[PDB]
Amino acid sequence: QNPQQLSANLWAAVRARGCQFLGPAMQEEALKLVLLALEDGSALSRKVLVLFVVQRLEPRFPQASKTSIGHVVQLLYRASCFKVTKRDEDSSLMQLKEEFRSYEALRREHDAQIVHIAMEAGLRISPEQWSSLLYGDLAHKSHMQSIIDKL
RNA sequence: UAACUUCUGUGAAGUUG
Repeated sequence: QNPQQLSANLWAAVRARGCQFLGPAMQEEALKLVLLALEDGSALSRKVLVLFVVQRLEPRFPQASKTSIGHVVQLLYRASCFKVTKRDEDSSLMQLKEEFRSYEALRREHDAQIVHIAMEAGLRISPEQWSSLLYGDLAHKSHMQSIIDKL
């Protein structure tokens, strides 16, 4: 496959899982807001986490909605980033696992989950293309290479 | 990379196009 087919097939696979990558700038800001809410160990319902993030992104990002931010939260959920507390007959509460309570750690797990989805879908994407896809530059090749090699 | 809505989702369904 050419780069364009790889990209389209990747986002199809991500979306098929109820997840979304919103673009490099917006995704970064969304993840920073998840941290802002959860880095201190607060236990939020999925609904309240999404509200926290959406409200802060809406001024800058017309893409921001409960739907689009929900997709980002789902990506982190699928990546096992949350300690989930079940409550009988009620909404579960979510905390960030202690190991993911910094941007570097959370972002790495996020990126690894998208690479994992690519692998699930049979897509072989170079570190160069990964850097472009997830960061909009070619400066994150070594980072993506590390993720690929640890997967 | 269809948008949105509901939902306790390693995910579902619905509305619109």
